[PDB]
Amino acid sequence: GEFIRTKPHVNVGTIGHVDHGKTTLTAALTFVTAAENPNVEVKDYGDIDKAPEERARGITINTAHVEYETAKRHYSHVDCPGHADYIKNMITGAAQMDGAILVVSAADGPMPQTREHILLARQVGVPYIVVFMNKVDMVDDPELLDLVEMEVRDLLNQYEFPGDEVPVIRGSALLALEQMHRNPKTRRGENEWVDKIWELLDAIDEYIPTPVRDVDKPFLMPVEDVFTITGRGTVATGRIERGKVKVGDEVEIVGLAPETRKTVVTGVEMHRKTLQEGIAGDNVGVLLRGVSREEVERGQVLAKPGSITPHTKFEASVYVLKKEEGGRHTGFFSGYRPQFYFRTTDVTGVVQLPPGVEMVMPGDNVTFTVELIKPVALEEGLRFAIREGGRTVGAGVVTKILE
Ligand SMILES: Nc1nc2c(ncn2[C@@H]2O[C@H](COP(=O)(O)OP(=O)(O)NP(=O)(O)O)[C@@H](O)[C@H]2O)c(=O)[nH]1
Ligand SMILES: [Mg+2]
Repeated sequence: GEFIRTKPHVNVGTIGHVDHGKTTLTAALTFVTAAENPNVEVKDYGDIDKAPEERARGITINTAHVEYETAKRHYSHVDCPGHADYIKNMITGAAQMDGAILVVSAADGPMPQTREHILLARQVGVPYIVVFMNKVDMVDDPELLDLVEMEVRDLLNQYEFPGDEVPVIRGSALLALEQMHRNPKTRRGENEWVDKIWELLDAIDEYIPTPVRDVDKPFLMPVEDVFTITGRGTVATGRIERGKVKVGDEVEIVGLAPETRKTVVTGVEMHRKTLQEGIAGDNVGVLLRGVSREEVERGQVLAKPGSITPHTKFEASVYVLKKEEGGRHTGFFSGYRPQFYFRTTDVTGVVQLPPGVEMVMPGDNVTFTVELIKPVALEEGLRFAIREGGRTVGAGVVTKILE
């Protein structure tokens, strides 16, 4: 079918520690809203964690995109992995978010990736956060629930989110999900668990503002994934950052390659629905003519031809995490070669310290030069994260492009 715009569109998603309930909540959101809006397509647990490797490991590995809507807005929701081995996919998912739903297990409280996800969500531009305290069906001590809530707000404050003001809904994604299976038509007010899901939706509706979109700037879309649609071609997916794109437009594939590739857009879809035009904010699949899935990849960006120039060298202001925040135990030197994350791009870079600065310690606030091993679309003021050896080691901002 063709996508019909009738209400504002917002991109949300789920982040949080492994096993805290992100995928269960995601499925519940689709079932709950579907009872009220026939246009919503239901997605059960196994329809989201559907890949063979996910069934093999028993965890989410790939980001999943599901759609649902309330009376007020239309939502694209990205469900991310909580396992530490897949932090890379979580970052790519967060880069598509206008707001995030932080899931925390009431039974376990804040764990290492609860903190790491909050820190990373910020560095990729997530402005707002709503908390769903999950698994309360397992905690009878009210004091504990109040304690976890306090801990979570404290954590958010540590990373510059308004911890004291964020809505914190307490519920059970699983019990809400079970109820909807028993009665798919369950409406608001009928069941306790389902009502808590409605509470979350109301908070999303009202707390996360609809972003100001720039549909008049040159088209720019960070690529999050790429695949082949047999008999149709190569599709690049991602959230349009600014501008618009129409079937027939020419776009440039920028970054990660020595040279830039140009091709024509032959299709645009949002959630398998046809669009004549994709605009800033939409989460879409863009069909590209004449390129194979080995010619486009995650981390590159599609852009209006000639509007972007990929760079490799820049100066940056950086905060280096302390051991206590999951950071490094020891300092590093000039020549350190960690991974840098900008939006959906992940690239190796070489740290070059200025003379007189020969070492950087955890907890330090420094400025230094970074030289990337591959060209990528960059801009001054662009935030980024630094990871190395399975941990996030720093967060920074690009202050000046050098080349
Ligand atoms: N008791 C209880 N268990 C729950 C609840 N929500 C989820 N679970 C369970 O806890 C486990 C993890 O749930 P899941 O949704 O896959 O977690 P996730 O946060 O998406 N994990 P990952 O980080 O791999 O993506 C499952 O066994 C699931 O049934 C809940 O409200 N109550
Ligand atoms: Mg999951």
